[PDB]
Amino acid sequence: RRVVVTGLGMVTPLGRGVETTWRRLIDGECGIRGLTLDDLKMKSFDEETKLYTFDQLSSKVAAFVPYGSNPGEFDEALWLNSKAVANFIGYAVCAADEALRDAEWLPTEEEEKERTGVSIGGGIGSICDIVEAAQLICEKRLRRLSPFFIPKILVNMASGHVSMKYGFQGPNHAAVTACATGAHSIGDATRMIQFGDADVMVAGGTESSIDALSVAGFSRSRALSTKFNSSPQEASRPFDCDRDGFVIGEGSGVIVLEEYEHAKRRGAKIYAELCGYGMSGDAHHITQPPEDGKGAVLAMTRALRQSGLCPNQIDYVNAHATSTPIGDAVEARAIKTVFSEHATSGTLAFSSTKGATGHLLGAAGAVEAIFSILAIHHGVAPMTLNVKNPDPIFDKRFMPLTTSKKMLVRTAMSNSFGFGGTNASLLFASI
Amino acid sequence: RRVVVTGLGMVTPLGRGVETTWRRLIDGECGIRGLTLDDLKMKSFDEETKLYTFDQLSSKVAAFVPYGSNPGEFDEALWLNSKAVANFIGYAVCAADEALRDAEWLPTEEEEKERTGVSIGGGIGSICDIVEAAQLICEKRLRRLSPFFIPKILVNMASGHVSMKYGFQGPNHAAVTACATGAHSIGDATRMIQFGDADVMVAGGTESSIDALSVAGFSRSRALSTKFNSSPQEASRPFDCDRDGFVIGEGSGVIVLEEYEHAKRRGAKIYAELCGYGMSGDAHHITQPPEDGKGAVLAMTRALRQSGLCPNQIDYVNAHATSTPIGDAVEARAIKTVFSEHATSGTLAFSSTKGATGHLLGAAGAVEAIFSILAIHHGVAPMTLNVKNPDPIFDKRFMPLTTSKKMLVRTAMSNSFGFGGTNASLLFASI
Ligand SMILES: [K+]
Ligand SMILES: [K+]
Repeated sequence: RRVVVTGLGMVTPLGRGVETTWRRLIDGECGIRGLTLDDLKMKSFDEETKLYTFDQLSSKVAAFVPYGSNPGEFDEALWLNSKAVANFIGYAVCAADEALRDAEWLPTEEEEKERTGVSIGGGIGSICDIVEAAQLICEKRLRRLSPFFIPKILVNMASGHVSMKYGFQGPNHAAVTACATGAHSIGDATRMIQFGDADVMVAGGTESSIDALSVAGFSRSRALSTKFNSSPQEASRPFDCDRDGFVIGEGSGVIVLEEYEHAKRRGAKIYAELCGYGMSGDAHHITQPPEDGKGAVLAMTRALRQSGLCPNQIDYVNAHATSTPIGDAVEARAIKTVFSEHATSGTLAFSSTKGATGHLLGAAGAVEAIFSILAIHHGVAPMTLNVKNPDPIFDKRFMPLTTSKKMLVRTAMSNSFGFGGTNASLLFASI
Repeated sequence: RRVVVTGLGMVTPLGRGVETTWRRLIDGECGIRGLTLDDLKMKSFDEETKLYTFDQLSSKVAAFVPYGSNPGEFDEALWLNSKAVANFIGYAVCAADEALRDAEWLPTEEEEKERTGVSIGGGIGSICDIVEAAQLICEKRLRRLSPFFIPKILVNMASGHVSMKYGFQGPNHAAVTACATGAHSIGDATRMIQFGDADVMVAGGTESSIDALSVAGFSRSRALSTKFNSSPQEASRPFDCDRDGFVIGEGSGVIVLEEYEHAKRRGAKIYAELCGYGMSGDAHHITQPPEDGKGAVLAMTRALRQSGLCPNQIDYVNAHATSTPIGDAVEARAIKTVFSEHATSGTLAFSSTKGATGHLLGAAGAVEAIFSILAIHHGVAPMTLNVKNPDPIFDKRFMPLTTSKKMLVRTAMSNSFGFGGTNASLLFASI
């Protein structure tokens, strides 16, 4: 059975909603800004502690979702109106609602509901809530501990809330694979529709981990940018010689997947087909990828094999490149190994959009799958921001896009690599 | 493509190793004991705060993995080595090593290593590590934050560590669905092998969340047992009239899934075939299942449909029953609905093993899948512990096993339900 995409939904640092997010992306906007004390998410702590904590953060930049009741903004009064709903859950529900309405899939009949599943995973969940609760132990004020604490920190709850809201009784699933979470969640959902576990799946990823401990943690791992704290708009620069770590972002990406015949029967407009779901493991290091990028090569190759397409048949690649010294170079190297001539000649189009959205972690793979689907749908490939001095590996021919260019895009591949060497590559095609 | 099990590995409150755990389980033993200050995992806190916290805990019972260098014990020196290894990671690696050696699968060939994947998820991760980091904020000592903090809290690292340990470059995945995590991780691995993503998968679940905040959190949610703090071994009593919540347990379950032909060609030992992976969502409440147990019914019915078997062909059912008033009753009604005459005849054998192991959360689904496989392999169905007064729903005929029954077990079903209404049902059969 074939699987197509009939609905898109998302909330990102470029805005709430696919239309607004895509328009701003293409036009070259950036959602990164400088951190403030409010961004620590430490409302339960005194100012002295906030000030101290802020100063301990090496990375002071991030990509935030715009809150508000205005158009293009995420309304917390609408999506975060429950004690059991953490931010990552609200982002997921917000995005899923847009996607479902886009696909016009809000069934009332039990049979349709029973054949609809959910697979939206979260990468970390809600460290903020855990820190607040932990503070209760340090200060001996456990009486404040809420019964909704456990429910709101479980990374699988984003999927639970979406199914409960729409009555979806099909597979209630969640894949958690660090920075690849969004990809595997969509991939697993696709495997489920293929096998027959469901006819419709609402899948994607969500992440809301911009806070004191999250920033301190990733900084301690030396994975975040710190060189451009005074110039945030220049912090995320995938493939650029001056990159020094990724910029933490937040948001969610959700798509509606469904069996091909099912979509045609009801006359739904189809964005594209999901033809490849390549998975692999680096089996190398907990945080660093192999110099040869074998894992990345495997993921992309497996996705190709599954689609029955040759390397030269791929028009666009949305690179994972998070603006990391080693990471970005390894992927560029893997792209050369996989597409060889097709890439070295300049025929292949590829870019990273994290320069604009930042690294959405658990949601990165979902949002980027949406961008890949949209490139095919609109025949426009997004630019890579801040590539002032291309990495030595690139040249006059093999070079990432630095401007959003019009072009026919019948096939698009999106890569996602997370900590622990977990790799996934999603391949989409027009149908 | 058929999928069989060729390797079993586990670390539980009943002992380290399948041999020990199974033996004690069948002999009607229990791994639950009373909580102490040391179990809070609050090494970085003073006595006064430990006492305060302990005093606030309504539930003072839990099931711990036995540590030691003697047979049947978990040697932390062999598994809890690096500073990047949290308990849930160590348990997973330990269990995986036993599962792989049992299946005699430690390939040196790149092809076989590339065709071997890992899918072991964690349900919560390492709360105690976050609590410790949080304390650094309250005490303004963030310079002591470990550079391995992030790698230690990522619930997907278990599959990452296992993969790099054996060089497995197949799909590096993890399914996180609360109490059903172990079941979905195994089911997703099965789908991957069926589709051709890999020929071998090391799948299961792991959990080690016995600490201050985990216990305080679950207690506040009113999900844990509290009336038997003075009689730990009596605290977990699935299907019993005096049940009052589950008992937090820790451990890991890992099995080796293999494509049928691949297993036969290498002359590998085969325990059974995984014939059904039924998934569903209650789409009801965040923590409570529907009175009619429709979700449970759908999950079991789906695994059945997938296997091509009818209810009367099922010999053993390992219920999820965590010793909860509403939960246990709901699943009991669901079982009766699904198997009707096969249940009311008294021939169908069913039981819950959580009275002995406690609720292993993320690992529950995997450990219990192993018990189901072992029931088929050994021809012995595990008893339900502490059923002094059977729930009113039961009678002379329709009654869970209260003694280990020697019987032919050709087929076995294992149910796993988690918060968010996420349901999974795994069906195994001799081959
Ligand atoms: K990507
Ligand atoms: K079970």
